Amino acid sequence: DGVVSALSLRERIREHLSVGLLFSGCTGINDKTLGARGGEVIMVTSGSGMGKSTFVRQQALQWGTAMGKKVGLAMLQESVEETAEDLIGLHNRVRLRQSDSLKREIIENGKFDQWFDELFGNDTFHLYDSTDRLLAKLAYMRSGLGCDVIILDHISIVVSRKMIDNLMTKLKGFAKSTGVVLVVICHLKNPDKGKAHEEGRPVSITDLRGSGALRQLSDTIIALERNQQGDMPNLVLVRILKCRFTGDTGIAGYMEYNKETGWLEPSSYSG
Amino acid sequence: GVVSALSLRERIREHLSVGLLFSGCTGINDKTLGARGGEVIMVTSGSGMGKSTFVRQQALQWGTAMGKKVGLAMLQESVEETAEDLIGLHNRVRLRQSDSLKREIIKFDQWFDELFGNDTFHLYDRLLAKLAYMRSGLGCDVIILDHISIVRKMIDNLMTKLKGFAKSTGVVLVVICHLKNPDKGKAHEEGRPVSITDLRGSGALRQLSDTIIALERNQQGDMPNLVLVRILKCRFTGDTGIAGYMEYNKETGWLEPS
Amino acid sequence: DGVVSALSLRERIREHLSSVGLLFSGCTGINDKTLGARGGEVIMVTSGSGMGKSTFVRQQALQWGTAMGKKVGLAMLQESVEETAEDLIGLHNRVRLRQSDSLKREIIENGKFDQWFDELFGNDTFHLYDSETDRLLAKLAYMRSGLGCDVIILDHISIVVSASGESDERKMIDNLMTKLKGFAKSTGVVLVVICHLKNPDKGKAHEEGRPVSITDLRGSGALRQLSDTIIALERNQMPNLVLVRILKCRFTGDTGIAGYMEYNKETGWLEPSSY
Amino acid sequence: GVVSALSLRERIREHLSSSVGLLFSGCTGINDKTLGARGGEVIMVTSGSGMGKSTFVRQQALQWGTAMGKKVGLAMLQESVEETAEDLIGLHNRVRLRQSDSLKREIIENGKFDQWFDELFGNDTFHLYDSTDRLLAKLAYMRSGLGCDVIILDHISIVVSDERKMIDNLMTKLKGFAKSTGVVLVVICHLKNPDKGKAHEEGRPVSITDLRGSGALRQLSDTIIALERNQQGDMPNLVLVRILKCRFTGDTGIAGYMEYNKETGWLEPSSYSG
Amino acid sequence: GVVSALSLRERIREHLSVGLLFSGCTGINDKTLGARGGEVIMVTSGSGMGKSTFVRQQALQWGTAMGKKVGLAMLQESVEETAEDLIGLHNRVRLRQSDSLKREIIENGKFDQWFDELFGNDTFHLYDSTDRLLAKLAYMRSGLGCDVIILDHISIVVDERKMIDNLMTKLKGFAKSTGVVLVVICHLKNPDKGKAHEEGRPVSITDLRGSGALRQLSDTIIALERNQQGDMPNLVLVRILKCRFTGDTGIAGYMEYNKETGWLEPSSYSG
Amino acid sequence: GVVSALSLRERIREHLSVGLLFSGCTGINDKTLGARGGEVIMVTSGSGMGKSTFVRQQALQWGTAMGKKVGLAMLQESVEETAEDLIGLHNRVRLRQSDSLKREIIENGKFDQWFDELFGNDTFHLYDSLAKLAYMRSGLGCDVIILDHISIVERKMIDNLMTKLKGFAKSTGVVLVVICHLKNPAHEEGRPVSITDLRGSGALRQLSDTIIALERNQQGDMPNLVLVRILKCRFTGDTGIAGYMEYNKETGWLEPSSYSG
DNA sequence: TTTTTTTTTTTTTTTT
Ligand SMILES: Cc1cn([C@H]2C[C@H](O)[C@@H](COP(=O)(O)OP(=O)(O)OP(=O)(O)O)O2)c(=O)[nH]c1=O
Ligand SMILES: Cc1cn([C@H]2C[C@H](O)[C@@H](COP(=O)(O)OP(=O)(O)OP(=O)(O)O)O2)c(=O)[nH]c1=O
Ligand SMILES: Cc1cn([C@H]2C[C@H](O)[C@@H](COP(=O)(O)OP(=O)(O)OP(=O)(O)O)O2)c(=O)[nH]c1=O
Ligand SMILES: Cc1cn([C@H]2C[C@H](O)[C@@H](COP(=O)(O)OP(=O)(O)OP(=O)(O)O)O2)c(=O)[nH]c1=O
Ligand SMILES: Cc1cn([C@H]2C[C@H](O)[C@@H](COP(=O)(O)OP(=O)(O)OP(=O)(O)O)O2)c(=O)[nH]c1=O
Ligand SMILES: [Mg+2]
Ligand SMILES: [Mg+2]
Ligand SMILES: [Mg+2]
Ligand SMILES: [Mg+2]
Ligand SMILES: [Mg+2]
Repeated sequence: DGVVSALSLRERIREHLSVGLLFSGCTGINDKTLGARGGEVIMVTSGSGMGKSTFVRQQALQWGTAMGKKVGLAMLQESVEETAEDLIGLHNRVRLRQSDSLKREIIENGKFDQWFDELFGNDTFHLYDSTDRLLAKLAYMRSGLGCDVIILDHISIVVSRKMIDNLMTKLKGFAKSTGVVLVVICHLKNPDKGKAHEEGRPVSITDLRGSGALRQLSDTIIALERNQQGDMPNLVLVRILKCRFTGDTGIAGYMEYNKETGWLEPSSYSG
Repeated sequence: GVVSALSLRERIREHLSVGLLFSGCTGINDKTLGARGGEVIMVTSGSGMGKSTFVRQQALQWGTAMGKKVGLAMLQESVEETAEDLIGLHNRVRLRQSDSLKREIIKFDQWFDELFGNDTFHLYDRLLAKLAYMRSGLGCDVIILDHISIVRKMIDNLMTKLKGFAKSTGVVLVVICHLKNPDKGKAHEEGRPVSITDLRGSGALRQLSDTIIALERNQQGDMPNLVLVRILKCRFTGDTGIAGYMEYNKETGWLEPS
Repeated sequence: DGVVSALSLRERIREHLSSVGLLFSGCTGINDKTLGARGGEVIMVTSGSGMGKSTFVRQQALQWGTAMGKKVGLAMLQESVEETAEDLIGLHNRVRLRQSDSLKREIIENGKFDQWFDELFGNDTFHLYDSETDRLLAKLAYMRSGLGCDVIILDHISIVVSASGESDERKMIDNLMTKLKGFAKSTGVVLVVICHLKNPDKGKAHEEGRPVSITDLRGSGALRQLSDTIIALERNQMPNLVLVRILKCRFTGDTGIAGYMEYNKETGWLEPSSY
Repeated sequence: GVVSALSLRERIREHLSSSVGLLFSGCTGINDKTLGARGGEVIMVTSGSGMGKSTFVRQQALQWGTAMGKKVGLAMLQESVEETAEDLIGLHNRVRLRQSDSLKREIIENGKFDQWFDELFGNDTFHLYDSTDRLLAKLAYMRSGLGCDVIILDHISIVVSDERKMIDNLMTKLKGFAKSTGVVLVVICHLKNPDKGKAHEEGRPVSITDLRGSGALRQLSDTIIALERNQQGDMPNLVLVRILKCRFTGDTGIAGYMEYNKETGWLEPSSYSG
Repeated sequence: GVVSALSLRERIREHLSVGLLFSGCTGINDKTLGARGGEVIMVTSGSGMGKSTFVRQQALQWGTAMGKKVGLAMLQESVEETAEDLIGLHNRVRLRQSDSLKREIIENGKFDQWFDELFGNDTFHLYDSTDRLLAKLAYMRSGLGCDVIILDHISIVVDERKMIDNLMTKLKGFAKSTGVVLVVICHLKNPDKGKAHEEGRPVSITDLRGSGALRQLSDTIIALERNQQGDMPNLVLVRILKCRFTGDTGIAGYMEYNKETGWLEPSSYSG
Repeated sequence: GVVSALSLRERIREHLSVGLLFSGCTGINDKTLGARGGEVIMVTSGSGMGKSTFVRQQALQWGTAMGKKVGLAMLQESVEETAEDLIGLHNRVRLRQSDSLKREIIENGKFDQWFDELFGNDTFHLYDSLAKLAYMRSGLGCDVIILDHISIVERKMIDNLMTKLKGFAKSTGVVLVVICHLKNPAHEEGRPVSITDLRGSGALRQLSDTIIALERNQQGDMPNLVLVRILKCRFTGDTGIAGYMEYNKETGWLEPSSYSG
């Protein structure tokens, strides 16, 4: 029997309480959800063309340089060279992959190796090269590397309803046991009336494909909106949908994109 | 049954002129008349409506004012977290969010032993054998089971087993499950009224229970701290519908009516 | 184990950012925003019915098989191999060969047929295809591996999701699309996809100049999530002034109205307009 | 099976001098921007409920059967076999046969019925079907077995009776039966209910997405012809022909006008200008 | 069984060797030419405008005056009510609206004077209350050998769009190649703006509620209109909406309702 | 299942062996003349405009005054509440609205002076609030059955319910009076309700043999003035105004009036 | 053989 009375728990609470990881850009988030904590499963939601991976790659950068924590990326959507070059271009403030005038410049100038060890000289970042296999690799990332942040790029091609229920229960048990700060990306569904999500429609908590337990086992959900064919396609609206630790949800802040650099930077906007 | 008018003279005379009670929005036990022995109680709402917080408040008010043994089954979190939340709820402090106070109080043992000087509560980290042990060797009068979605026919057999166990013992039992995904319109998190159809797994959950309580609030709205409570079923009374209103009282954490 | 650390990955990046392009034709704004087609992308071209979603594709296939020397493969499933190989001859020779009976017999008589056939198909560049979703991908691999095609065009994806009998069609489109994207990322071939648009709810039709949204892709929601460029064509039947909409650019961020084209009922080329 | 385009020197040649259109009747504005009807060319005809589809297609079947020598097979599902046969006889002899018991009793006693019958069905040009995968099997029995040049189907809404997947599979099968076989295939479908305003039978101009059953009917059809008239208005015999889709040429819009004959049943090209 | 045109040399000659005339108004018979074997006739109006009474009158006229066997399937009311209505409306009275007159006809033995004169030559068949309907109608048309089959209030028989569509397809297939006039009664949906169908709204063809299969499979469509709130609640208007044999639609004529004998007579009111 | 006309030799005479009247306003029996077996009477007004005030009054005048075995199936409340509603309505007092009178009537022995005069001869029946309404007719024998508040009792369900209740009325010899409501707009100011102001679907008016609408202008000059309008009558055809009735606030009753309108 | 969850396409039924 593993039943424990309330009296014989005095030390286990006293040792227990002896904020967490903050966000970068849209500074109303950590003002609202008080940042991520060890043992949380986070969902990032938008449509295609909104820049979910662009948002999460900045968080991968800022939690590996300023915080020094062991950050493990899981780019199931793309290759490791593309995300490595995007990290180099984001840290070095100048857009790398989306320009050809500089790709041949910085390789013959000799400062490629200068930019490489400036950000990968530590043992911080760990990439993944493309269910049971993925979870065994995450267990190796947790044991054999000591990762503190794990980012998972795309969950829909992980499924070739119950296969998402089993996956989300297994991921929640993994984050409960190991206590790793986890970010998991999923997409939105197709609405049947009115505008789509990509033209400035506010996203409700229903809009989760595949199954319905994506909102039942995750600890917080961040959504991003932006009128794509609009008067400005740069201003994003960030919306907290759920928070089990604080509870306060809604519209948090507003960011612009800064097309030369690529940094999601906060913008003042009354309404 | 078909009601005739032959043997119904002395019953109607009773119509002109309970057990454990519920705390907060007091038209619960004014309407369904509290908790009774041998019942199976369901509190089902949307994801994030405060099911666990409401049953945590009721587990507080059924263990101190009544003194009865309270056996929890919090298979969603750990035993220290729900204990810190109960200590902060008794001490009127949002504990697990106030980071400076957590190291300021460590009077910590003073607030611990004040509410745990008895052997009242019994937490938990097969499961029916554990519940039978909590019922026989410990004298529990309230048993709460928070998560049952991972614990059709695989849920129906478990519900038959729980209903037979409750009828055989005679203990107050509260079991929590979630709601299904609505198809058209808004969701339950934006003010949609919950019907008895919306229960995941199967349909025996409404046929083998005794009362169902639902909560609805506008989570993406102006007031995310104003629920509406709805009784959906009560085999003893029958009075269903709107019960009351609770605001969360952010500073403290007590669901208080207004 | 494939958990490659970020420090021991320099050389690969050394052979990555030195060794892109392959510009479109007919319009300039398509090459400004999307910056051409790349090895390993999926470019999707959408329209209504009879709106010219194959004419722009063949006008792009002629420029990418002759003016740049790339080997091009055509999985055309609407049209047989006898018509789409006959439209290209008159297009390069700037006429409408299929829509005219006189010019057909004129190039029969004087012997100009062999001259026009050898000027176009004198180089081993265009590899066609004629017409169950399992053998099509094997034929695409047979085109890419041995023959070595750079731009492969999958015309009319709706036939392999409709003639294939499935109870649930959404998972069929999702699984076909993710296996196709996996093939395109594995072999690194430029891939063009043609799909249709569904029935709208009310109002105008897409064949009457309705401004198309990204959510109107017919069949599933897996079409817009695993494509890298979405380009839409919109006219009003001036039944020849078509506008082009970049609905989703993964690589860059410039989306919106790209440009304007004009179709020629004398030659068959999509010239750019000026408005 | 993949092929290389340098082995195609003998087949593109053979296709180049093989392909000959069948000219429409009733309006010459149809033949100018469609150039007729070819092998492997699914032609859709639609109108409102009872607005003149079967009369038009039966006249087209008469003109393609007795004036151009083309063997024609029909699959009429609305009516009986003897009814459409007597309708063809009465329309070829320029009378109104079935709508008059007096002429039907008149021609059966003086023996001119056999004279009207042998001049049509002497050469054995028409073939009929006696009332869905067995349907295409019998159509291939008609085509590959006998050898008619134009196959007409009517009233496809019986054949599909989740309707959308069924009619999508049916439209793909009919397109595959038309293409790469060598037959013209004529298909008739209906319209759905409108949202607001006036009805399709009261003179509303029909759009392309009004084809009831799916939107998979307008993506696999080559030529789409829509007939529309006002049966309650001042001119209830002035049909308007609207070409909605044309894969071969691309010109869409109003072809012209046709005027139906209240006595002989021959809708003929009128000269009304709006 | 692909049959060529040569094999109909003897069949067409047998097919050349008949419209059943409508009663109540001769304006219907001029632009319909009656009804042949395999001729689906849809009869509609608003709610309570006399769809059952007009079809009951035609069931009377086609049975006792022309010798054609009529098989009714009245589902609005039961068997005894429509039998009393047929007897009272052949004897030109209002039978059910007079308690003393129902009681008198058994005291003087004249009940068999009105039963024998009508129901003796087997010229009628009834039906008491979807594939259990057609299986009995086929027995009504095969073994019994009736000539006009009548179906009342089709909404009892019926997502109710595929159901009414397959029903109308089965009824059309049962009518064709059998040789029977299949009278079918349907209804009309709600109006949207202005006045209602019970106040005399000019009905359109697309108001046949349930599907579009009620206006695309019927050979003849007859609609009735009556302003029961205006000046004359005894003057109905008859509108032919579809005729696949002749091709004339519009106002067929006016019929005057008589509030004494239960009959409606041909009226001569002009607009 | 096929019924010829030869086997109706005596069975039409079997139908010759009668309607059931109405009360309160005499304009109802003038143009409807009652209700036999197989008749459905839809009675409606706005949601809370006094449907049950007239329905239970007719059920009272049919049960204790004309001997007909009235059975209600009130599904808003249980057995005891509507039984005490029948008692307090028959004894002309506002029962469930004042604690003083309910306090005063329980002790002075005027309770069991009221049970044997109404509920003693087992006519009134109720439901334990398909397989039950057949036993309510066969074993019990009650005929005039009322079902209320169909919004708890949105197109397929109401059509299937109305079709099964239509089939329950037919071939039984039973009078099933069903109550429904109106769609939202103002209906509380005397707005003329046509037959199109139903809600749910249009399948209600297709099977309802008789349709009765109730109007009242509770916001004008005299709020206690109501009106009854027949909308659909399949037995006669005469539909329209029954007359005027006046309501009373202190006793809870209504009287037929003849105001000049 | 009997249930539950979930995604995308077309046709008719109703409302502030
Ligand atoms: C946030 C943002 C991104 N962008 C551009 C920059 C990048 O080129 C691109 C980033 O979007 P992606 O991150 O590539 O798209 P996604 O991950 O959200 O969607 P999916 O996985 O389904 O394909 O969008 C803008 O133009 N404006 C913006 O505000
Ligand atoms: C009711 C309410 C709760 N909250 C907080 C309290 C909790 O921390 C959180 C929601 O209550 P929880 O009880 O934690 O939600 P849950 O247990 O039902 O979630 P799950 O379905 O995954 O089991 O939000 C508010 O902030 N405002 C409110 O009005
Ligand atoms: C775009 C365009 C096409 N056309 C003509 C030329 C094209 O050959 C003809 C249609 O040919 P397609 O380009 O093949 O038509 P489509 O691809 O849009 O339709 P489907 O999906 O059925 O294949 O339209 C014009 O006349 N003007 C125009 O602007
Ligand atoms: C077009 C037209 C038809 N008519 C009449 C006479 C024709 O025989 C009749 C058309 O009969 P059909 O052509 O057989 O009917 P349809 O194809 O339009 O529709 P459906 O089969 O679905 O019912 O309409 C005219 O009188 N004038 C006209 O201009
Ligand atoms: C025909 C007609 C009937 N009436 C009266 C007497 C009829 O019995 C009554 C109509 O009853 P029904 O004929 O039964 O009404 P209905 O069949 O058109 O519609 P539903 O079955 O949906 O109710 O109205 C008139 O007042 N004027 C008339 O012109
Ligand atoms: Mg992405
Ligand atoms: Mg919980
Ligand atoms: Mg095309
Ligand atoms: Mg026809
Ligand atoms: Mg009727």
